[PDB]
Amino acid sequence: MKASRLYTLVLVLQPQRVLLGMKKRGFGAGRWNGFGGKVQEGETIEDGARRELQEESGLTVDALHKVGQIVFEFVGEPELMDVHVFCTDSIQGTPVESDEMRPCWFQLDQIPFKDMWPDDSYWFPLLLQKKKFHGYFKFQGQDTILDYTLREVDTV
Ligand SMILES: Nc1nc2c([nH]c(=O)n2[C@H]2C[C@H](O)[C@@H](COP(=O)(O)OP(=O)(O)OP(=O)(O)O)O2)c(=O)[nH]1
Ligand code: NA
Ligand code: NA
Repeated sequence: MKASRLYTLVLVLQPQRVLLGMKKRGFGAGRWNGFGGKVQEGETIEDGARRELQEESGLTVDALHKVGQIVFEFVGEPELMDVHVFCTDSIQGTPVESDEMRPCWFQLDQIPFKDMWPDDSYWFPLLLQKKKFHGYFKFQGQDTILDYTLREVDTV
C-alpha cells in the first residue's frame, strides 16, 4: 500500500461566478485552480485550507465547508496526494495576487476547463451542483489519466 500526504483545495463559489487562480510556479503551474497546499503539522485540515486561501489569495474566511476528497497518484511517485476540497460562498475582502497565484473570477458558463487539471472536468460539475464527492485519479505526467474513480457521496 502507499502513503499519502495531505493537501487542501479551496473554491470560492458564488451564485454566478467562481474564483480561480492562475498558478504562477510550482505544481500545476499554468493551470487555473482553487487555492491550497500542504497541510502543516498540528493544524486541522480545515484550518490549513483557511490558511492557504489567505496566503495565496488574500481572502480571510472564518469557515469553510468540506465538499469532497480526491486522491491523486502519479506514475513514478510512490506518495499519493490526498486532496481535501472545501468551498465557501461567503467572503468579505478582495483577492490579491500572491507569488503563487493570480486570482481571477470566472462566470459559471465560462469555467476554463481546457486550462485546468484534466480531472477537474469530471468532479467540478459535482461541486457546481452542490454535491459531495470522492475521487481518485492516476496520471502519467501532467496530462494523461490512466485510471480514475468518481462517486457522489452523502458524507465526505
Ligand atoms: N483542481 C486540482 N487541484 C489539484 C490537482 N492535483 C493537485 O495536487 N491539486 C491541488 C492540491 C493543492 O491545492 C495544490 C498542490 O499543492 P501545492 O504544490 O500548490 O502545495 P504548496 O502550496 O504547499 O506548495 P509550495 O508553495 O510549497 O510549492 O494543487 C488536480 O488534479 N486538480
Ligand atoms: Na501554498
Ligand atoms: Na499551493
